[PDB]
Amino acid sequence: KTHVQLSLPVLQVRDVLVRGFGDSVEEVLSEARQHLKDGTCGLVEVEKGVLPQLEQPYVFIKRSDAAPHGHVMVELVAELEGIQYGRSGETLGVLVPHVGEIPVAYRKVLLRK
Repeated sequence: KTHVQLSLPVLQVRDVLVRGFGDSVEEVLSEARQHLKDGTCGLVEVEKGVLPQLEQPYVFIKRSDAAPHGHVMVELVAELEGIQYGRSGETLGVLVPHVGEIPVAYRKVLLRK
């Protein structure tokens, strides 16, 4: 399918144990997509002071359109040293590996895959 319904655990930034997906824009988009397929991806909501506590390159989920079955349609955009790779809508959050951190909420998304 071109889209997959996922329910992403929303993590507090200070709980996150693995603070990024890797070392290059291509690697972090690859690993983010793998962890989204495997159910091992968390979401951190972006506010003042969050991104400097995480590792670049960043992977964002961004709104791709204006929400089937309560799932916002999203796509992936990476960022490194102030340059973005992809073009999309409003940020819903930054993706990180999930390794058993307790979430505060879930974010229902329809991921363009």
